[PDB]
Amino acid sequence: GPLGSPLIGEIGPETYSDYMSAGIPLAYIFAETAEERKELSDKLKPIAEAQRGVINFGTIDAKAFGAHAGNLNLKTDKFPAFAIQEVAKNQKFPFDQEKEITFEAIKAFVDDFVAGKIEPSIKSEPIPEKQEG
Repeated sequence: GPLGSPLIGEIGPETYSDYMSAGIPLAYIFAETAEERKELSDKLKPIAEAQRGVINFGTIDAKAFGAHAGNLNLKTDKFPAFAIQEVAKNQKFPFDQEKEITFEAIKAFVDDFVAGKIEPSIKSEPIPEKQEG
């Protein structure tokens, strides 16, 4: 059957819902780059192999479905945008689009995320005047 999707693969209209139904955080690798896409995802292969049962690693086209990068946070204005969507916390722990996606960079990031060090970079969550109780 079509069950048991490649947890590290490409995110598309079929697969995104599965990663979202997995219950575990989804690492959205938006990439408008078709050339270095291979390299980008190639560093992503081992770093995600390390977390192949805990994070959904999906590479998504940032040119066709790139709008989604900032439906979660990013400005969609720059080079591949690595965005970690929480399927549990609904949070979005995304990486810079203007930094560098390497093996180490992403590894360190996802590591620092899953450990609990990465925090919501923005996300409008207002602090209103509350009362005593």
